Amino acid sequence: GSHMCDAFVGTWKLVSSENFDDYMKEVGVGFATRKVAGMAKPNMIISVNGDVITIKSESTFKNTEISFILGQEFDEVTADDRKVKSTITLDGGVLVHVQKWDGKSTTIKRKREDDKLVVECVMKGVTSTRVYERA
Ligand SMILES: O=S(=O)(Nc1cccc2nsnc12)c1cc(Cl)sc1Cl
Repeated sequence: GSHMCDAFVGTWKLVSSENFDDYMKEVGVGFATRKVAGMAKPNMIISVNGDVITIKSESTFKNTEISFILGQEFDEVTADDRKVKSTITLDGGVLVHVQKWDGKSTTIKRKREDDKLVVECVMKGVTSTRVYERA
């Protein structure tokens, strides 16, 4: 029957981005990767099988895939090749994804708003907003 993340499931295409270069700078991404990754128009493919959520992000730059159980820490290699420890939880209907590495932390929030999936990425004082629509 219906569950946790049903409204996230599907295939989503990036339609807008704001301040992603600044977010990537704050994270520590170098110039060439910022330029190529910032040009990308990834799709995001979200699926659920039991307790396991899978999020794939695919673009001309890279294809990434994470599978996880809410509240259970895992290893992630990010699109920019960081080796991070991640934990994803659901907080009042928002997927909250925290990445830890090198004594640093960033949080990515994914939420459904109208027909969009809105992604907010925060690294200290810098927020990037990325908006997806159904493919
Ligand atoms: O928007 S993303 O979800 N993923 C991607 C951004 C750009 C190019 C890509 N190719 S594959 N996945 C990609 C993203 C990557 C971070 Cl690093 S931070 C954060 Cl949000």
